[PDB]
Amino acid sequence: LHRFITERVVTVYNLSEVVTAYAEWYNTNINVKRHIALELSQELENSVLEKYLQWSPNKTRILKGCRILHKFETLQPICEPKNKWWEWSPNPS
Amino acid sequence: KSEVLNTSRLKEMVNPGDVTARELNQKQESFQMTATMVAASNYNFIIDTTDHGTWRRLRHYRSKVKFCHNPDPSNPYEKKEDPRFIHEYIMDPDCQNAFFSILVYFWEKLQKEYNGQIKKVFCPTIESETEAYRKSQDTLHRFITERVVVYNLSEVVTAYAEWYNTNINVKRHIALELSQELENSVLEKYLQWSPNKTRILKGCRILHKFETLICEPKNKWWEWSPNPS
Ligand SMILES: Nc1ncnc2c1ncn2[C@@H]1O[C@H](COP(=O)(O)OP(=O)(O)NP(=O)(O)O)[C@@H](O)[C@H]1O
Repeated sequence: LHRFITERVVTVYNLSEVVTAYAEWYNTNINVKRHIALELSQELENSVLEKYLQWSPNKTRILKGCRILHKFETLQPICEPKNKWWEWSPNPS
Repeated sequence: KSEVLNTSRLKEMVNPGDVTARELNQKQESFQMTATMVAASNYNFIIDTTDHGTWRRLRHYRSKVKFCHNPDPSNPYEKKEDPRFIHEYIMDPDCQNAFFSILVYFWEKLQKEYNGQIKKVFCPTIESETEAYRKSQDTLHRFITERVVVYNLSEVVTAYAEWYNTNINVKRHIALELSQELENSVLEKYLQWSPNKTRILKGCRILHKFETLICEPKNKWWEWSPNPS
């Protein structure tokens, strides 16, 4: 999740397209797996998105600062003992 | 992760019903089942039902604490975790005896106060957070409030299916039940009865991207508090 965050993102873009984008990114970058969008919302609130956190008129806590990407668009904004280590060394060891 | 309950294997369990299960090849005596049930998780419980039969034998609550070894102050919902409640404090006989005493005392209190009826006892935090969860987990209302403010009915069910998969998760639905719940939902001011013998709605908008329109004890809460408690 954080790899996708600080790999593809640097309007509010809603959130369904966001979850689908993360799903396809994970399928391509990592493995083909289905993600339940509610979970992705919870970890998105848990991830670094509070600065982008916003609200929608349809009663939807929404995001901001969104950078869309679907192709090659790129960025588009200690020590050692003498001879006895088993001697346990001093208290710091 | 979060899983759905599918409303099977639940009402039967919630109700104390005797059952001649087990002994598939043979036959195990019908045994009466009577056990208090508790379900907790770090994730969400997906529910898929609307019948009064369901949503009536259920109770919901949400915790408001968290224990950690770095107890940052200024947050009342955070305390220094004790890495000792688990590795010990369980095998000690005396603590178990004390807990058993607490349980028997509470059962005696319940029996002498509410005559054994757990439904009659009143908790405002409960039966309010529960109906708050009821306001959720009912995705049809969310779809209606998100996408619609005659288009027939196949379009409606397909729109609900695509919305659900996108908003929640790719899941399969049946058009008939969705329609009947639509006449069971807040659509009757729009829903009508066409002369072509096809129940349809009216004033239907299909949005695509953005189309606009109590008390505290002295020091002993186990004193049962006053009668309202
Ligand atoms: N009232 C309390 N005072 C102090 N420590 C507590 C208290 N209640 C719980 N703890 C500690 O906080 C932790 C409770 O977390 P807990 O819910 O058991 O974790 P979990 O996610 O369920 N799985 P696990 O971390 O293995 O226990 C344990 O380490 C307890 O010892």
